[PDB]
Amino acid sequence: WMPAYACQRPTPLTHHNTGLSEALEILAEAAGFEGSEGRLLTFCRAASVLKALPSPVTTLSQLQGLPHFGEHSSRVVQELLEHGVCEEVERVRRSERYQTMKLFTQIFGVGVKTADRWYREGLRTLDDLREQPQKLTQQQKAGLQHHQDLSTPVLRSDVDALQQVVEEAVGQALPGATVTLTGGFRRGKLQGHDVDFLITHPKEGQEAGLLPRVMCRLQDQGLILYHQHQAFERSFCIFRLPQPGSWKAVRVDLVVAPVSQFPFALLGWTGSKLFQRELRRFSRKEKGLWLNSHGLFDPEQKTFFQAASEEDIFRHLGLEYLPPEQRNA
DNA sequence: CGGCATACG
DNA sequence: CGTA
DNA sequence: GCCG
Ligand SMILES: Cc1cn([C@H]2C[C@H](O)[C@@H](COP(=O)(O)OP(=O)(O)OP(=O)(O)O)O2)c(=O)[nH]c1=O
Ligand SMILES: [Ca+2]
Ligand SMILES: [Ca+2]
Ligand code: NA
Repeated sequence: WMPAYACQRPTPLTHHNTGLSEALEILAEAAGFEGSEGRLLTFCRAASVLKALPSPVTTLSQLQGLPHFGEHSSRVVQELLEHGVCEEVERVRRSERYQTMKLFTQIFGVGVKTADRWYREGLRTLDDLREQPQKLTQQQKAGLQHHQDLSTPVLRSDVDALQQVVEEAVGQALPGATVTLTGGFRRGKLQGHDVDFLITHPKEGQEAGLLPRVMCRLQDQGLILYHQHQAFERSFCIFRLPQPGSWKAVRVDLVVAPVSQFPFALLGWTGSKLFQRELRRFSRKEKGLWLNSHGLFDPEQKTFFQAASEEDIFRHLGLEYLPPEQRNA
């Protein structure tokens, strides 16, 4: 009925169990703030199972036989179904630890480990961080200065203008190179935390050295508020996006892949994050193959699969094809 | 109980 | 350590 | 936290 890996089932962007999945994802996020990747994964997988169901869960017995629902996740759903709230979830939501770890980890340049250290040092607010700026990396200073803009969602309707400026820079850097929108927007999201572009060229090898040339040109056009190099193949930058009478900062990721690897990079960067983790787990644990954003490796034959398309990759792995809009695990 | 995705900057 |  |  319900397979155990998220890559084995369609997961649409919008579904019939939103409130239940959001509660489980709070517990997932809190598990992550405490360093328990295992508990985070189970809560995320349980949430994702609900996203794949064809109708709302209305009674506890509808969880019977679903994967990733044991005593804990089932108790969470039960309380939500009976009372409209789950005490554990609310306790997490209002905890000082959760709220502060959430605030700090949302800063670009701050991960769970840094946030945790700052929390143990007694820091609680962004103004706390701004008072001692000498303790911040350059990346964190930019994340902190731009935090307000970066906390507002990027709209799908912003994306086309941004893709056009990136295409112009890419075209000058390397005529014939292409720009593909990936990430959540390619899965159909109408808003997202950042924009993801995948760049390649139809002649294998021509893309080598491309990304510094692209970044230089965008920086010369005045469009880059931050990037790490202001050789590489991924750039995590903050872009100047036009707005009425002004502009806002937005996060934009650029990645370059050779065309031979483009299907693997397209698959990886289109996500969702849980979908890719589950796909790589399935590949390795069920098929004996090692998957990443560069390729698919058979460690017995010591050979890489060639792929001309995402469809090829699903077929290699023995999985029914899922379009990007059904990869919202 | 072991395992939990897999990279690059 | 950060990032995807 | 859950699966196998
Ligand atoms: C963060 C992250 C992303 N990815 C891949 C899959 C993600 O869909 C893709 C883009 O990363 P994100 O931009 O972080 O996620 P997103 O585009 O799906 O969500 P949003 O709309 O909020 O911006 O990169 C991983 O494979 N592993 C990770 O840890
Ligand atoms: Ca994104
Ligand atoms: Ca991104
Ligand atoms: Na962060």
